[PDB]
Amino acid sequence: HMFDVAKYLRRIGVEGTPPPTLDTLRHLHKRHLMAVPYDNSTAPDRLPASRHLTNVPLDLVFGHVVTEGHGGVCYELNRLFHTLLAELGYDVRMVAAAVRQANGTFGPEREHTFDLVHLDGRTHLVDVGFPGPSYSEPLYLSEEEQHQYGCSYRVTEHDGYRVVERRPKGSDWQPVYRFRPELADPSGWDAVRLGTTFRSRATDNGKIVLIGRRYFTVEDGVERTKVLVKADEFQDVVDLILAGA
Repeated sequence: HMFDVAKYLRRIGVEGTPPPTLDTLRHLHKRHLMAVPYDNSTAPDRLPASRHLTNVPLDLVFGHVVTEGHGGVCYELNRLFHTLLAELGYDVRMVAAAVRQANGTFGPEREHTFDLVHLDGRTHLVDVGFPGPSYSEPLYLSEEEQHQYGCSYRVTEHDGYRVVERRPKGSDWQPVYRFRPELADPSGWDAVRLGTTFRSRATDNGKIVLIGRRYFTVEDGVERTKVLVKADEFQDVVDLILAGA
């Protein structure tokens, strides 16, 4: 249906129309990640012949994710969330990032679409559309260490990029993705150009992530992983992710 703030807030379990503050932004971000899973399983079905994101109507994505209760990918979840935050009064700017790959390199420059919010003289990173282990509440755009639910984060500067880095318990710092902050754009969503399944969502104190058979959980910063074998256990994990919280 047409984009509707009240319907979206109900979908993510947020009461009323909370005020346009940092406390509200933190709550909206965490609730969105708990309620709306990342899921790329049908993302190809929604791609536009023309590869311009503006050719995918926002109401189509709103209907899939909000009305029908399904998950989506970065340029679906963060596109919707940008619109929600703008309607709630925040100064939101779209940004794109290159994702750290398993081999340690970074992928294509604008592969991962997310947002920044400038509020009360400070900038926060907002990302409700990233499959892997990452921040459940907004990060400050700062190299200073930030701590949430047992994990540490920092946003360092390297070679003209800002790099989001994460450190869980017992492990070293690892980059998540990198972006050029000066390319942020209030209207950037309008300019976006477009086999393994990725599904994930946040929990109260962490995140659960399924990439193919690879099941990752983090709880208060303590990570556990398991390569799932059994079909019933695999389906139970999919169901748990997609059910939201």
